[PDB]
Amino acid sequence: EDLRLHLLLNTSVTCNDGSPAGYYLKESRGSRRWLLFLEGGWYCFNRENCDSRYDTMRRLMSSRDWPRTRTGTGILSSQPEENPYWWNANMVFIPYCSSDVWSGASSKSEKNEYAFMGALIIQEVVRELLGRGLSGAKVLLLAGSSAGGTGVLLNVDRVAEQLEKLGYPAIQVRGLADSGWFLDNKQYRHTDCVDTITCAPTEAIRRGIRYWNGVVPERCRRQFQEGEEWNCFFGYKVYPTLRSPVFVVQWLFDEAQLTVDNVHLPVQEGLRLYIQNLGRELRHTLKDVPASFAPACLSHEIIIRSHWTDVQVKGTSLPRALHCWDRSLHTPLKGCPVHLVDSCPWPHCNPSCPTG
Ligand SMILES: *[C@@H]1O[C@H](CO)[C@@H](O)[C@H](O)[C@H]1NC(C)=O
Ligand SMILES: C=CC(=O)N1CCc2ccccc21
Repeated sequence: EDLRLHLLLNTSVTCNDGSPAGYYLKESRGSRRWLLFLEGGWYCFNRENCDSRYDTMRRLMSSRDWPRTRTGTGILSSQPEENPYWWNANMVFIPYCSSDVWSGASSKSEKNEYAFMGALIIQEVVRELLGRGLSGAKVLLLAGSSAGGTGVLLNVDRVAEQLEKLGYPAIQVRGLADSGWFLDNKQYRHTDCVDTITCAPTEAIRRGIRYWNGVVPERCRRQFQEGEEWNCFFGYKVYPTLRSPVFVVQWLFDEAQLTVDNVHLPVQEGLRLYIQNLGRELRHTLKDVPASFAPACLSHEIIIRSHWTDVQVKGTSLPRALHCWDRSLHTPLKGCPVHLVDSCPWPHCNPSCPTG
């Protein structure tokens, strides 16, 4: 139980219900590497569905019941056996308690039952960590899984700008977005947005942005303009606008993508074609992403799983690819690839896929 909880000293930066947000920290004296990981867990976008989430997913809306410690797993593990990549780094786990894909900047108030402060939580965590050793960092890797991976895309450049403005231009800010690269594609079976389950991701995010006072990266906002900021929650649209180096990890047949597409797994021709087209579209969107790891598996999330080391693309594991990425950020490297996208067209055509 190696990461210790710290509730934010600025108690105006809150989870959904107004309880203080916070972070779990395990310091590594002498390491100048800092890993800040954003937890995922869907989102909520109106009073009704946020109230339901508060009943049965309350740890994602409140810190009242958080434990004092958490065990670092996967990329957050301090054991080289489990984490060949960054086992000696300073480790930070930032719980997702804002239900806003890390985009919100609204407090609970007279007019707001809930606070959606995801973007401000990240900024406040960074601020308070500077006094705890982050001021001496050489690399700050902002990582995250699922909604936390999308949160990396939405926030990495803002962290970079924050540190620049605070007078720390020597900290190299980078992003690692795991399972947060979604497509705004056609559902396999269609449903107009009449309730939570029928509301497709583009519509729910459109509503959420207004409900959360959600913010997106500035260059992306300037491209899509007012009322169209939802586009910036989709990796293939926001990524080209980002200045910080971002490594993208994405299963080609992500289970959350399939869920929002209304796919539930003998597969007949229509569904077969749909699934193959999804993998091909995902592969297409990553063709010009130089640092990426995209295995042909039906799964969801990878970086904080204890067996994250098992999967390989073209014989290279994700910890190796991330190490090669580090070396590239010191022309391609002999035997140390950073762009690893499967080309086989069906889930589990890669033998190293998670077994489930
Ligand atoms: C606390 O956080 C809020 C929201 O980000 C900010 O407006 C305020 O300046 C912060 N106060 C302090 C003392 O850091
Ligand atoms: C796993 C759920 C999730 O996090 N989803 C689903 C679709 C989407 C679009 C943008 C950002 C996040 C998400």
